[PDB]
Amino acid sequence: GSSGSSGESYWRSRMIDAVTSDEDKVAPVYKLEEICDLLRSSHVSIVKEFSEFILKRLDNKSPIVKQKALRLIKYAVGKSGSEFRREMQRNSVAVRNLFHYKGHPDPLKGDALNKAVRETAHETISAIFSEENGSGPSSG
Repeated sequence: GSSGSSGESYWRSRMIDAVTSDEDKVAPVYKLEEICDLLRSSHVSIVKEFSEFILKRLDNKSPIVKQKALRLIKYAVGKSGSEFRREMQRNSVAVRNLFHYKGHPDPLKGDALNKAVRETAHETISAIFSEENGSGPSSG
């Protein structure tokens, strides 16, 4: 239009970083939903941008950073829109690649940091390839 495809920003990455930061502590929900808010408020050219910042977090070298994305993703997948859900489907392999993540143990937390990744990825795929009212007739 006036504004068009012309609509990138660097700041949107900072929101994903804020909720994926490198500590044994977790982000509150309200910081997650801000990302979900922007993507509804924003065009496809912005979903593209955002989705990569979220996805490339599974490609990041820490237990924590990954698990944090796996709490964020599903929450936004079931809120944002058509564009965003399929952009997660384009890049879902990275999440899937964590179903059996291990890496190395902690002196106190033991396996818990890496295990927290390894389970949460399943729930994430349960949202990436969610179906519109797709349970109900499911049994077991």
